[PDB]
Amino acid sequence: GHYQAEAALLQCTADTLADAVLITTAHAWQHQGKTLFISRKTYRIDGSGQMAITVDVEVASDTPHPARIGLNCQLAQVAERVNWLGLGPQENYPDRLTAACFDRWDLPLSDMYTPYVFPSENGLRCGTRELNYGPHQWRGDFQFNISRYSQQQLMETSHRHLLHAEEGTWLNIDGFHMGIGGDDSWSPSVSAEFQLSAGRYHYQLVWCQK
Amino acid sequence: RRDWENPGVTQLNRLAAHPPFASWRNSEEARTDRPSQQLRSLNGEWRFAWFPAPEAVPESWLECDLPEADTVVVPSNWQMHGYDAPIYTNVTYPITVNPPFVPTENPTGCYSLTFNVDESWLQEGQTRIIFDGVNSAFHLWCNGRWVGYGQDSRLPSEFDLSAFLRAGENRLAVMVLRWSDGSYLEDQDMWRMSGIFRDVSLLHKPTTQISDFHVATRFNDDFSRAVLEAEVQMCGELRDYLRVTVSLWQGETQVASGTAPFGGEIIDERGGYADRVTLRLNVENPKLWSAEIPNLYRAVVELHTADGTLIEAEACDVGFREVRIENGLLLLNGKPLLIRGVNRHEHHPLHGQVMDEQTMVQDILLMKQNNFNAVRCSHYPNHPLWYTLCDRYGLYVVDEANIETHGMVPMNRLTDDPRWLPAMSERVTRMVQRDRNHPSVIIWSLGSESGHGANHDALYRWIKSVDPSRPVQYEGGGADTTATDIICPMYARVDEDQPFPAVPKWSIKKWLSLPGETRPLILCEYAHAMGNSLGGFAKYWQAFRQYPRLQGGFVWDWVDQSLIKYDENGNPWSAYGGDFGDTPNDRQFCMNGLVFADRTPHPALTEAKHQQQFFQFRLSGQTIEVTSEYLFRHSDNELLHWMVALDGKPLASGEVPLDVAPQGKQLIELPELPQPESAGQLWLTVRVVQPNATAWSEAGHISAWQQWRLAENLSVTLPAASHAIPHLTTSEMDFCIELGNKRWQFNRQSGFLSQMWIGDKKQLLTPLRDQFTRAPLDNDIGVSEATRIDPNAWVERWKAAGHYQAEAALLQCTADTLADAVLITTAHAWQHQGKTLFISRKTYRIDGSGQMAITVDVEVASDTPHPARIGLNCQLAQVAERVNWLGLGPQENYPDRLTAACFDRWDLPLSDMYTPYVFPSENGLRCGTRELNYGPHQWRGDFQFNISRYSQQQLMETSHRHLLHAEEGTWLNIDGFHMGIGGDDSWSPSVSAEFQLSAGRYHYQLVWCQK
Ligand SMILES: OC[C@@H]1[C@H](O)[C@H](O)[C@@H](O)c2nnnn21
Ligand SMILES: [Mg+2]
Ligand SMILES: [Mg+2]
Ligand code: NA
Ligand code: NA
Repeated sequence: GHYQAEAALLQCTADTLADAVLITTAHAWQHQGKTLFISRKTYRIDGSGQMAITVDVEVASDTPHPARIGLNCQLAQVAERVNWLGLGPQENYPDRLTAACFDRWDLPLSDMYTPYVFPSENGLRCGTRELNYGPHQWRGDFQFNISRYSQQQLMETSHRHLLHAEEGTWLNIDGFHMGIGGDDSWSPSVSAEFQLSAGRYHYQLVWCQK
Repeated sequence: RRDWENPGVTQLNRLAAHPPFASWRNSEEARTDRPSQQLRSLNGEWRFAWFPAPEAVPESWLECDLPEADTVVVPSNWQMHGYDAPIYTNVTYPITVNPPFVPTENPTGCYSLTFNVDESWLQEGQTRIIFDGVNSAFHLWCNGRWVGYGQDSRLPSEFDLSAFLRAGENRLAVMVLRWSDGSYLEDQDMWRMSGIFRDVSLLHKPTTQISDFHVATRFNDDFSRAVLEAEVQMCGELRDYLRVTVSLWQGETQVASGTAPFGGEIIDERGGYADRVTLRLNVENPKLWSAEIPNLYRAVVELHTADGTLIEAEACDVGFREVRIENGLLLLNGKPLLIRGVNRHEHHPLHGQVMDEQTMVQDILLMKQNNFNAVRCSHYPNHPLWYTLCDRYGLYVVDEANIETHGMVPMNRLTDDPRWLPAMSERVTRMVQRDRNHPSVIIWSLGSESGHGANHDALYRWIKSVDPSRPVQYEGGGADTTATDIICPMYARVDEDQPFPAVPKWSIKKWLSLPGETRPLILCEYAHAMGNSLGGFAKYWQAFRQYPRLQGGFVWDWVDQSLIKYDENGNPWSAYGGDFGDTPNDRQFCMNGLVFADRTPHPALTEAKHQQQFFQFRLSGQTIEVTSEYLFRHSDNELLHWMVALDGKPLASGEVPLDVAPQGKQLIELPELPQPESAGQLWLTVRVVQPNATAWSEAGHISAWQQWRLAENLSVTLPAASHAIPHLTTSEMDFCIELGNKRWQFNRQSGFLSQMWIGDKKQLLTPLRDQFTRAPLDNDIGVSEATRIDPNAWVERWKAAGHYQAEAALLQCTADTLADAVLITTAHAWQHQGKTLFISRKTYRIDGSGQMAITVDVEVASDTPHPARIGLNCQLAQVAERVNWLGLGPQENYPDRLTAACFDRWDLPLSDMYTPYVFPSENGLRCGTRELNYGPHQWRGDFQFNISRYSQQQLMETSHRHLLHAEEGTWLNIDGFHMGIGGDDSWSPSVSAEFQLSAGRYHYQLVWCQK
């Protein structure tokens, strides 16, 4: 029920600090009264205007390990370039990132999308410490992709040529991402060390407008 | 003549070696293995006097006793009585390297004994004396006259005394030299002792006698039919009326018998052996011998006259088993063995190297109960009873020649020298000549750590030629030379290659498939069990299991070679190298055991027991699939015991008998498990139990166990909104958080929780601070010393980068008041010579319910040696009697050594949370702990911890356990992450990459409350 699971709100508080406001949330994702994922966050916005996101996810031991643990959102902005400090320049995933080098990379947006004839998840870059898009900047230690196509659209489209640019830009930021397999394409082939099975996962982001 | 400095003379007038004799004069006695009148022990009180060299022995000592001499027990090592210091040395010879010479100052032991000999023993027949072991060489006198000389301190020297003894009163004089040319061949890694340390006896044989006998068993294709073959040899005057009968009994039934006159078959142009006979008996459906079922038969060899009159009878146990290598596998009775072995030195903490029945029985039961099935005699032939015991209890033995020349440069200097061939050959040939009849001996070994030389090649072939029933192995000169049937490396890693020039240690999985290689691989020494070790043990056993030609190994080693010393109060403490004045020495390197000298198990032993299980399990749906790794036995004394528990609390249990064929499967369906309501993780635990006592275990003995995570219901129900709200008190010095009676002090200048209060009772003695180090284990130290630094060992990389000299520099301390809690945010940087090693960013969150939530986020500089741990520590004032925890236990367990541990609720006395490693190090950690309870305190999270009355600093600074003092209060280390412990070897880094803390950024969270 990973595709069907809906967030239930457990907690949502606000506090005023000396130099910041702190928002504290907690969600459960459930399916048939089974809890799959719990997501405990904090958001810390201070006088500098930086948003310090902290995410703490729990994953039921008996659910099949997730494909990723991350945040997504559709940005209004449509910028021409993408600029990041991390593994690149090409698409790279956890079990396929030896070819990529760590450096400051600047590409056009269309280079962040891989035109696989059969549409799927694509264009992830790993080991990213800084991501720049238009006015936005995310800092931390994550994996991300950024394209004009939602995961939903990719999932529902059987051919690349039938895909259409969505209004705004879809950003996928992941603390963690499952490996991609390949040993074959007819049985589970993602090796154990690239499966998201730790049970509890942590990642922290900082979102500013520089 | 100085025979002890001449390797061409290894004995004078010594009698031919042969298997165990008893010279029974009664068939039944021989059959039932009763004591024999013709075998008298001379063990007991002797007269001994020490000397500094032989030239200092007064010539009167041959003739009559020395008044200065003391009365001491024999056997013994005279080092254990205090006459000189036992020397511990590993590689470097205890003497100057100058072959064949020894030091002029040669500690000489003078043994004498006045004793009776009966009239009937001299009127006719032969009377010999037997010294089962004498270290390292000796001359023998009897009633003043000289008898002979003998070397090789691990095989029995025998001399014919017939013409020396007189009726009634007799006197032996045995001058024993500590050092001889033999000592060049005796460079094993152990204490270097001496004296008459094995049995002494008198054997009376008739003039016409059985002088030797060999037993062999050949089989058909399926082992339903067998021929036993006994060659019997004699000394004395041959006679046309002489006869031999070889009779095979199983228990009390006689299964087969053969009688024949002497006169062998024609062997060449000159005829045959007139003084020999071979008896061939058929045996249908023989009960086959194995470590699984040691079915023994009994062979009686009767020398007697045609008319019926018995002259004498000898006997041995016979196990029907075949040992061969075929298509690259070591088979026993057609089945490919999996060796769960161990090396075992002959060692006792009090008696030195003197062996006894009780200790050997002890060792075997311990080994067997811990799922061992094979032993290697490192590095010498054992006390003779040891083989009788392995024959009967069932252990596969590797019999090793008493040859080791580790100290030489190069290692094969003597073993490649033809002038050393003679000395070496006697050390091999006499081993085979003594031990070839024991079913437990499955493999002969040519010795240890003596490089590779043509002498090895010659002897290897010798064995193959004389005894083709057993494979031959030898490690030296690369572990895969032309002198070994089995690739038997020492400390070869599972995945990692170690490509040393000339003599590389390849990864065992790669080693097998090198171009042209076809033999089986069984490690002669692996998983160095020195102190807190055996990390990475699971990797070997997974590898053994997957690879058919990886057939196991022998762990190093069984028992710590620590000796007993006493302080001023007569209190006993365990001692190692250098503790006797002995120098140069290799300090703690003698204690590599899975057990302490007194046979107390190290935490490492249980890891072995688990990994070496004979039953393998998988879980699919709710089906348990039990797989038997037994080769011959059915699971005829086992029943499976499962239970399902939610965070410690038992929900359901069952009991199903086991009925698996060797190599077979059994499917077991768990009933519908009643799905519980409340949050937490369900855990299934199976364990295999033996309902009945056996020769080796008590009733109810657990032989195997495993766990799986079943369902988990994550926790989704908010904690009920607090009644009260904590109060902050600001101060230029402190932040003080109060709530009810409870108080929390955060020193604003250090940045740590300095003190906690319950009413007016102090909790903390030292404040709660991060810790990124541990007290170096042996595998952390390696071979690094004060005078010889090895910059590559873990302890030294940590030292040089300042991990131990690092001081916390406060970056940030702030307090904030929330709706229902107080929030402290702290930040620290640890530095050294201006290099930031670690950054620690924490938050403490104290709510109305009186629960404190710590959030730790550590950074580690990529270029600093990966830290030994990432955690928190403090000294609690409280000292309680118990420790209660929800996590892996019950015994000590580390990340790369936690497979044997089970998740459950564990209650133990505080004392059991400390492990008395003789050299103290970081110890007692338990992993995957979700809840810890100490007195009033409770910590929750997902962490590792250890808890004791010794600080990390004390354990670090103290050399022996007996010098540790309990400190005020209780020290607690709570690790978010802990480095592995290594142990593939103990002389280079051995912590596998996946167990080093290299992530860079680490996260853990705690909840601290007083329940
Ligand atoms: O416990 C030290 C061990 C032990 O002496 C072994 O017999 C030998 O293979 C060795 N080589 N280097 N260190 N060792
Ligand atoms: Mg000699
Ligand atoms: Mg050695
Ligand atoms: Na194997
Ligand atoms: Na050793």
